[PDB]
Amino acid sequence: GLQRTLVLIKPDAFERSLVAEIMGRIEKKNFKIVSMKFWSKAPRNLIEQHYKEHSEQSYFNDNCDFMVSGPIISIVYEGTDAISKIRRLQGNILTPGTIRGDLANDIGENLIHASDSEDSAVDEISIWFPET
Amino acid sequence: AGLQRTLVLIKPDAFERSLVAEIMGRIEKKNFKIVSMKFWSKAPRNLIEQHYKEHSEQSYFNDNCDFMVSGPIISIVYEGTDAISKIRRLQGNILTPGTIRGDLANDIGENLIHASDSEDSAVDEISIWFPET
Amino acid sequence: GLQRTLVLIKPDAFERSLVAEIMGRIEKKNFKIVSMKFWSKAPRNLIEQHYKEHSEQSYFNDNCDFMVSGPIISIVYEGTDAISKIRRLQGNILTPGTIRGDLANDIGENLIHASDSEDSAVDEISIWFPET
Amino acid sequence: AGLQRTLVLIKPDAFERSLVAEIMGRIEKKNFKIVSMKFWSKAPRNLIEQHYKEHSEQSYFNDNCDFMVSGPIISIVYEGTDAISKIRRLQGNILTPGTIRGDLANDIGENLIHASDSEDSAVDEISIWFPET
Amino acid sequence: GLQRTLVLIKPDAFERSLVAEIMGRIEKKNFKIVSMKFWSKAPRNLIEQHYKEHSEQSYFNDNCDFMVSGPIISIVYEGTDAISKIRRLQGNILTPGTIRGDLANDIGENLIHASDSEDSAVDEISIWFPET
Amino acid sequence: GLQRTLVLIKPDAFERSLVAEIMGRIEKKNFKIVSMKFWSKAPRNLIEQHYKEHSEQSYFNDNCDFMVSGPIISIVYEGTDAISKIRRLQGNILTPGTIRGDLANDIGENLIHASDSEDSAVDEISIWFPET
Ligand SMILES: Cc1cn([C@H]2C[C@H](O)[C@@H](COP(=O)(O)OP(=O)(O)O)O2)c(=O)[nH]c1=O
Ligand SMILES: Cc1cn([C@H]2C[C@H](O)[C@@H](COP(=O)(O)OP(=O)(O)O)O2)c(=O)[nH]c1=O
Ligand SMILES: Cc1cn([C@H]2C[C@H](O)[C@@H](COP(=O)(O)OP(=O)(O)O)O2)c(=O)[nH]c1=O
Ligand SMILES: Cc1cn([C@H]2C[C@H](O)[C@@H](COP(=O)(O)OP(=O)(O)O)O2)c(=O)[nH]c1=O
Ligand SMILES: Cc1cn([C@H]2C[C@H](O)[C@@H](COP(=O)(O)OP(=O)(O)O)O2)c(=O)[nH]c1=O
Ligand SMILES: Cc1cn([C@H]2C[C@H](O)[C@@H](COP(=O)(O)OP(=O)(O)O)O2)c(=O)[nH]c1=O
Ligand SMILES: [Mg+2]
Ligand SMILES: [Mg+2]
Ligand SMILES: [Mg+2]
Ligand SMILES: [Mg+2]
Ligand SMILES: [Mg+2]
Ligand SMILES: [Mg+2]
Repeated sequence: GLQRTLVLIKPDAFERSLVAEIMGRIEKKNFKIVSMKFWSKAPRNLIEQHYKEHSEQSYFNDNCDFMVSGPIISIVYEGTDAISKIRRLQGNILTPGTIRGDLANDIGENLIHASDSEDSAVDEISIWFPET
Repeated sequence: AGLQRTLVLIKPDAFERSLVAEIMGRIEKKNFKIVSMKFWSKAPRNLIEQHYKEHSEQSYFNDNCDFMVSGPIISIVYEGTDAISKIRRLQGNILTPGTIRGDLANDIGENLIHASDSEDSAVDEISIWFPET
Repeated sequence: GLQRTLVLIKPDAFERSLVAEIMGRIEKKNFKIVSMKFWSKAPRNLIEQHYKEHSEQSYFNDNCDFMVSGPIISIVYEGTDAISKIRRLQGNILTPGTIRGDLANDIGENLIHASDSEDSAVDEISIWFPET
Repeated sequence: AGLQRTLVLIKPDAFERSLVAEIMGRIEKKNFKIVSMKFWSKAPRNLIEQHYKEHSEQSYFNDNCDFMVSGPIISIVYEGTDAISKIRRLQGNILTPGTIRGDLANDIGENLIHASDSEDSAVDEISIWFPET
Repeated sequence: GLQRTLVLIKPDAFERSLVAEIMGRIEKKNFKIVSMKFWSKAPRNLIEQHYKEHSEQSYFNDNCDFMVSGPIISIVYEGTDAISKIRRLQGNILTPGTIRGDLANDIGENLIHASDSEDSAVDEISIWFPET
Repeated sequence: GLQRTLVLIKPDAFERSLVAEIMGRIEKKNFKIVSMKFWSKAPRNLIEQHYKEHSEQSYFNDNCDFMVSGPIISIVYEGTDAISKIRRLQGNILTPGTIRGDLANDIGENLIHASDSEDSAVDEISIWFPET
């Protein structure tokens, strides 16, 4: 049955004009935009919240700084097994066929974020879309 | 210099046929930047009727509004050199291959996309869709 | 309202692996396959009939020979204004954006045929699809 | 040498979503040749039930046949080095990006495409769809 | 008849990762690569030569600076009607379907140069590949 | 860290018009072209060198003949983790998502060579671009 998951199109996707490329990959796998906001600049604490479970990490600040270094889009996708399948679609820069595997080559600038659990999903959605 | 802003509507037939990223991608490939964007799961029939005010006396006016509310739409303010005209050309018409409608659309009504056609209608449409100015 | 038109994917489309490329262009413009046959080799008189209005032309024989020099696909597409709009989609090798304009560069090997009138349409369909 | 032939079905969800050329194109890009092709506007429920005989005792068997008759299908015999296995991998599954199903499908039932999985089921399926042998 | 033409993939193509995209359009139109040269920065002399006609124009200096502001690729293409077809393929920033039509939006940063005439083709080929 | 790697676009890429397609995949993964050479026919010496490890293998002669049976392009790519990422991008004819995975189907005619190691990368770059 349906799930929703949260996707962030990161600022590097704007710098490299891969926004539509990334969104189309999730679009062609038959997922739907239930919700979506463009942020010319995401307010920092939104980003910090979104990555709060990373607050103790070596990279936490640099990543938030990067995540704030350009536009981003937050999308709520709905579809069967959305969370897992979009996560897979995201992939990683070592796995060709996925978004990062095909278009990304950095440990921070990797184009996209996607929720990895029902709970991070539910959580991340409330962050970028509080009004529900 | 020539930096304009124009209003694009991704129409509901775009979503129905999963052509949304395809349409935006053509605009993205031509080097235009999203300045603002709003996803509407269903647009208020009010905003549609405003957007299309100049057509209020046309035979197609209500069928079209019906359609513009049949599904999601995305309103996008695009910015870049000579944006209005260039994006208007990118929209094209169902008769000219090479354009969005030319390649992708085949109806007088369900034509995937709207683009402002003048500095005047742009400023105004940007107004209708993003009241925050 | 609907029209049907007849499309031939020519043998050069098989040699150059542009079959799906061509069919997708007509597919993305929202036309439907109502009918379709693959011919590993089209019988010559089918080809000759199809081009019968060209029988007096300088190129008539060479073209039939070429049209017989590989597989072809005959498709009946249905859609609003099918005949005219697919014709346009076909285009010519001087008009970028069209099939020939983007992928073809010869006066004979031009990838695709599409009916240019309601009558040639009706006719060409009966040829490649007699069983109706 | 390794020249095999395999049977591909473009399923009806492919037509519904206008992904037919996309699917065939992936097979075309990998250098496989169409040996035969049949457009069915609606497949005889008989041929579907034969094609899926090995599944006759499965919970999904009838839902699936219902679906395989819900729209057009195209049956294609593809030929090329190591075709069965290679095209089977090209089909993949809805879990593996990079493949047809991986990139394009998201259902246990509506998965765009069928490919033979063995020399045995190939010869047989080629038989079911092209009796002319 | 069969001609050869000179294409320059300009540095914005590299900036925007459009090199393959550009070459791909010419490739798919069935034009062959006859020779080619990667230039991480083109000798300013060469650009000045290449754009000699333009030495009196306002945009001349600006253009040279840009033509040298990043890598370029110089390609010699061969094929039927190559000069004018590849010119058409190049197009302009107003009309979609073309390289510039689809991908460019500047009067100066326009991705690709293609010779526009029999003479200029000879001239330009000699500049970039003086070995013929 | 940042490496350089040697890619060869093999003659079947040219036969099948896949050059841009291949380069495009590497381009979109964000790898830069550091230098490049078009070869209408590669000197057989060069191929023999390039495939030196393989001098004892059954397929060695067959391969040399093919590697010389049409044009090739030799490219030096630079980028983070370039050798192994571009190797992954090259892939194999079994697993889709890769260049070979999506576009190739022969044990010998497989479109692209990419260096597989730090050493072979140095070696191969020296063969094709001995000027460094
Ligand atoms: C591990 C890591 C992550 N990041 C950034 C990019 C990651 O997408 C994000 C969270 O890291 P992580 O959860 O490891 O990646 P993923 O998004 O695949 O779950 O933080 C860095 O900037 N540097 C790093 O070293
Ligand atoms: C002319 C026409 C327009 N429409 C709708 C679709 C158009 O996008 C919208 C405005 O019409 P118009 O200004 O003619 O189209 P464009 O979007 O090219 O400016 O009205 C119809 O539904 N039926 C019609 O006959
Ligand atoms: C004019 C011409 C056509 N042909 C072939 C290719 C054409 O598609 C077909 C019919 O010619 P024509 O009707 O002129 O082209 P179209 O298909 O655009 O109507 O015959 C040649 O082989 N040589 C020629 O000189
Ligand atoms: C397992 C399964 C299959 N099917 C349908 C879709 C499959 O293409 C077909 C055969 O099943 P299966 O052999 O599992 O799939 P594949 O096509 O990968 O061999 O049956 C369902 O409708 N529901 C199901 O739960
Ligand atoms: C007209 C013009 C050209 N240019 C640059 C871009 C052009 O590709 C180049 C030569 O001009 P031109 O020959 O007009 O361009 P093309 O014939 O390639 O369309 O100089 C400018 O930078 N500014 C200008 O105003
Ligand atoms: C194994 C093998 C390789 N080759 C060719 C294709 C290979 O790209 C090349 C070198 O073999 P190999 O190093 O196995 O290929 P790669 O490491 O690039 O996958 O020789 C054959 O022609 N026949 C064969 O049986
Ligand atoms: Mg994580
Ligand atoms: Mg208007
Ligand atoms: Mg004609
Ligand atoms: Mg099975
Ligand atoms: Mg000029
Ligand atoms: Mg090796």
